[PDB]
Amino acid sequence: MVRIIVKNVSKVFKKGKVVALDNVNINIENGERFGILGPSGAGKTTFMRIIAGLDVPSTGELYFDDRLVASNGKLIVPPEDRKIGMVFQTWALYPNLTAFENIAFPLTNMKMSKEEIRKRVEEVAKILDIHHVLNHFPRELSGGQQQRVALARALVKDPSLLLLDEPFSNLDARMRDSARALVKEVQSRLGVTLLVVSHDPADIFAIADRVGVLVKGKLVQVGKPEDLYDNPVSIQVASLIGEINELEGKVTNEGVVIGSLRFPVSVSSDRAIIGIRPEDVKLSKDVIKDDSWILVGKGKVKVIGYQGGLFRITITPLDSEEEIFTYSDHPIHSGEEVLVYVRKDKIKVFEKN
Ligand SMILES: Nc1ncnc2c1ncn2[C@@H]1O[C@H](COP(=O)(O)OP(=O)(O)O)[C@@H](O)[C@H]1O
Ligand SMILES: [Mg+2]
Repeated sequence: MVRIIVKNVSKVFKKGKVVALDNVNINIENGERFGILGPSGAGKTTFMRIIAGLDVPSTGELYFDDRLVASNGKLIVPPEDRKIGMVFQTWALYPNLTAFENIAFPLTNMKMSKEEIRKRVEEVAKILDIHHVLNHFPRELSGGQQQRVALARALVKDPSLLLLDEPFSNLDARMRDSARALVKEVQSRLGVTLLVVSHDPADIFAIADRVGVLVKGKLVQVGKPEDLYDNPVSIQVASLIGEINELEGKVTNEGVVIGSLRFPVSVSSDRAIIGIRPEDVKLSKDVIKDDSWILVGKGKVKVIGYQGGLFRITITPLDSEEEIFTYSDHPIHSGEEVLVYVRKDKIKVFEKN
């Protein structure tokens, strides 16, 4: 319901010594599910606080649709005036207030009569399917119900934008699938623009249609999840977005040499970083007569693992310590020599520092 325009936004702390956000540019579309992925300290929370209006850019500007809301250290439209709902990592329900009371809290100063408050609370409660537990205290609620109450609370003032800062922390994994699914359902039910930030790539593929990767204050790449996955701008982005084998090698006329392996790609540097995802590796004791797979050389199985019903096979090239792992339905025992194949169009390559 609202477009978020971030133009050259920077944010400094410690009187300038720390640059938490550096020249961030991004246009989030109205009604879009947008995600930001980045390691601890990347500046995710700082970013979300600026969007919320709890902080302002040191330099640069922020627009909601065509409305300027903050500019170069100045707050133009305060948080209470932005039509935003928030669930932050530190979020907590007031333990001594019922579910009703928690959801109603934000309406305290909204000039609504008792009946208008009740109606609004019950309406959102129904949407989140917790109308029947409105009289419960948070301790009487399941983990799933607690999140539903927090969401209802964030949505009670009918916002155009919902902000989630690493919300799926209190959950495990069965609960994580459900919580993610709930976020998407609610976004569809209301049409809100959605921004979720996390250090967990699972949260991103699960919820966001477009994602920005944040590293040390810099937004290094923006695109659809699959675009970041297949065409990462760096080896660091490549591994942040998913599992990958990282290999260092020498660039030569034949390609990037790594022990007994030779990758048919190149960079304009002395050495290169090779990135190859597990699904893009295939091991075989015989030559594979299949054009979609490319032989890179001989390898040797170093160790095998088992998890999630699959075997994790780790090899090294001959005359190298570099590791390459991949998953398979069948095991190959350690010490065995094998042929290593890769999906050539899937080899990722970067100049080395
Ligand atoms: N109010 C603060 N005072 C000083 N430094 C801060 C403050 N808030 C954030 N920072 C610093 O800015 C950087 C980014 O912080 P943050 O946005 O919280 O990262 P993230 O949420 O991605 O883990 C960190 O180095 C952090 O220490
Ligand atoms: Mg944070």
